[PDB]
Amino acid sequence: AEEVSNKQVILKNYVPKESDMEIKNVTIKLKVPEGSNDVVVKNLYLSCDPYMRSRMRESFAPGSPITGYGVAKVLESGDPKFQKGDLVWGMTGWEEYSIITPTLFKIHDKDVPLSYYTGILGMPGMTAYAGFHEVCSPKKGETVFVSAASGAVGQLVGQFAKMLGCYVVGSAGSKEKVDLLKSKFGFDEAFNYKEEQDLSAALKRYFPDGIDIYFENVGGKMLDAVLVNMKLYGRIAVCGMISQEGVHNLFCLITKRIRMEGFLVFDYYHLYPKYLEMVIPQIKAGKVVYVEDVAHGLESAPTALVGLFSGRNIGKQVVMVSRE
Amino acid sequence: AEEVSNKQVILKNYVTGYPKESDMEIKNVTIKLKVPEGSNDVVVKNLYLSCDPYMRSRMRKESFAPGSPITGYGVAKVLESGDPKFQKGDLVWGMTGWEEYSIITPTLFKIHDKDVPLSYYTGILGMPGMTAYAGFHEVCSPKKGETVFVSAASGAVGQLVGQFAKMLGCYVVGSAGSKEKVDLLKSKFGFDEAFNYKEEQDLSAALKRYFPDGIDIYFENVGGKMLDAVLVNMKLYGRIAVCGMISQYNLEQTEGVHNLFCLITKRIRMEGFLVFDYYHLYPKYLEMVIPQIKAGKVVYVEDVAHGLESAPTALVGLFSGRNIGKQVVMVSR
Ligand SMILES: NC(=O)c1ccc[n+]([C@@H]2O[C@H](COP(=O)([O-])OP(=O)(O)OC[C@H]3O[C@@H](n4cnc5c(N)ncnc54)[C@H](OP(=O)(O)O)[C@@H]3O)[C@@H](O)[C@H]2O)c1
Ligand SMILES: NC(=O)c1ccc[n+]([C@@H]2O[C@H](COP(=O)([O-])OP(=O)(O)OC[C@H]3O[C@@H](n4cnc5c(N)ncnc54)[C@H](OP(=O)(O)O)[C@@H]3O)[C@@H](O)[C@H]2O)c1
Repeated sequence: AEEVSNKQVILKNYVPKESDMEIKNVTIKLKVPEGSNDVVVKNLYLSCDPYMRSRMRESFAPGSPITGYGVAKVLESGDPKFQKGDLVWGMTGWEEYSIITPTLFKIHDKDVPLSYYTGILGMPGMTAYAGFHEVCSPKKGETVFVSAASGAVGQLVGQFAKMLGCYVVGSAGSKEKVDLLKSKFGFDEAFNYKEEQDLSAALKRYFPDGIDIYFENVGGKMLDAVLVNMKLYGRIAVCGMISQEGVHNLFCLITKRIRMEGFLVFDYYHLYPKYLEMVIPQIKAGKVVYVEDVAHGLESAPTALVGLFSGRNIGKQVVMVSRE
Repeated sequence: AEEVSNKQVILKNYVTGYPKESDMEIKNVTIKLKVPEGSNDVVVKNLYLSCDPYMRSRMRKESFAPGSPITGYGVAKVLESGDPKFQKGDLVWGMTGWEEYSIITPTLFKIHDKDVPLSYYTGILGMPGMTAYAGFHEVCSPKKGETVFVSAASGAVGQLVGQFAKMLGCYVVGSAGSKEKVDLLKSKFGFDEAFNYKEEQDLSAALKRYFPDGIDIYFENVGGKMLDAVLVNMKLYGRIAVCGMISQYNLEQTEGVHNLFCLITKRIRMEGFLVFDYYHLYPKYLEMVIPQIKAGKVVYVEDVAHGLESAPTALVGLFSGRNIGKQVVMVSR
């Protein structure tokens, strides 16, 4: 068996600063632990996902590696479904090499950048598809509002909506991102939420006849502003509330007969092949695009993870652990 | 044409905060009971009036007009009709005036079954019954064995929701605002458990005590702090049919709801509805429920105030829980 040096990002203590994490260098024997069905992988890309905050205080353990979604190459497998040389995405450790237990998706199309399987072709892409295509029941010509529209999930939701023939507006936190939403992603309109004194008035300006669908990533005052601007039988897919303050306008659910429904992407993984079958031709035809931020090396991962909760990422924040 | 005095309940003023009796007054006018020339109007004699909580919304500046009669659902007898669909002597329910006699422009529903109390067509056989039916059967997607919580559970809508859920084999708990209403929930309506929300130190602890495995379905009539207590107690894929939020109707600023994050962790569907959208189901409802009423399988409690002069008191009393069951005003006999 190969025995190799293995750099790891370790949680130093419960929580978010760089100094709450630590780089540790250990040795690993690259062998499937005896009698298990484990998979030994070399990690290529690691995703920085907002939900990781919840686990830093199902939680992570101080002294142990951070874990998250990544893209990896299989080195050894005790599981029939995976063999040496396979590329996979799934939960893995923040380290060069991980032993992953049976409790993980094989990658088949290598014609797109591999980092995409942390975003558009990974969990965030599946989240956008589940939330918009399944939860929202969208129809051509409907009006759609996306909060956190320039993030990994939101940038896809808006494009999926444009593909269906919807009118799409997005909210973002800077000029650079607002311009991106319109220039790159093809949103009909977008606005900087930080500049608006009255979010309700802002949405009225962009939606003179109201919002059919709100893809909710934010919550709070933004939700209150959406509620008063919804159309009859409007739908709200509750994906995240990254801002998280009391919500005051829920009476609008009755007068407008709104369905507001939360979901978790892992309930929808049985639809992943269907999602891929839709989105991969669209990527290859340049009809759906994706923007990510890629940091080089594990020694960059502490910086990359912290920077996520102030919107220092543009699209999905990724860490490249290794080239291949 | 018959010429008669017509007492009316007038809205005096738009209302802020809680309504009081003095926000309304009784006026007497003379009118003639005649259909205006070439119109398709119906002249009726009002028999029963519903007091419904949504009327509070209409007291703000759709809304009522100060100086004019209050309007709402009632049961009436047709006296003259410019509409071929309605004949003298017909009994109807639908929107009418808070007065002895009204002129209507025909949905007015024609009542065919009078082997049930006519006052039932303000409640169980009228708009509240239909709300309970559509809200629970359609919006909640209920299944046998599920756990169900109903707020304002002894009221016109809630007392029916709990019975409908029991009939389906659900475990059903209700909250209400007095010992008398709690006893009624358990002894008359067949709720499995019920509690007085005013005597609970912590509503989320109270609900945890009644729903140790969580709540599959919340039929929401109250909003406010109750909704926040429910959210933290919902089961996975739980559903909330948002019917009303009466705890908010008299506030000049609503209370903030803080626990919506639970919609994500628990994958909850929270959906508002208006009974107005479900009237195509009213025949099905009436055909199901009337035989159940006549067979004593579904039961009802209404509170009948007597005379138009009692109507302001009956309406205002909804907001302090003075009604026991569906609040009705008997106009005539
Ligand atoms: N339900 C599920 O299964 C599921 C799955 C994956 C993700 N999620 C959730 O979906 C949401 C978006 O995920 P993502 O991966 O697309 O995140 P992302 O790439 O970070 O986009 C999130 C963005 O939200 C904006 N934001 C941050 N703080 C804000 C605030 N206080 N007020 C308004 N906007 C703020 C930022 O962009 P600006 O520059 O525009 O401020 C931030 O970059 C997150 O809440 C995440 O937890 C849910
Ligand atoms: N969506 C629709 O189409 C539709 C149609 C009809 C009715 N509704 C709504 O459904 C709800 C129930 O209507 P209903 O006709 O059955 O009324 P109801 O329950 O017969 O009477 C109203 C009851 O509200 C409770 N209440 C009043 N103030 C409260 C407060 N601050 N906190 C908690 N409870 C309070 C009281 O009972 P306690 O003594 O138990 O406090 C009072 O008896 C109302 O919100 C109504 O607006 C909706």
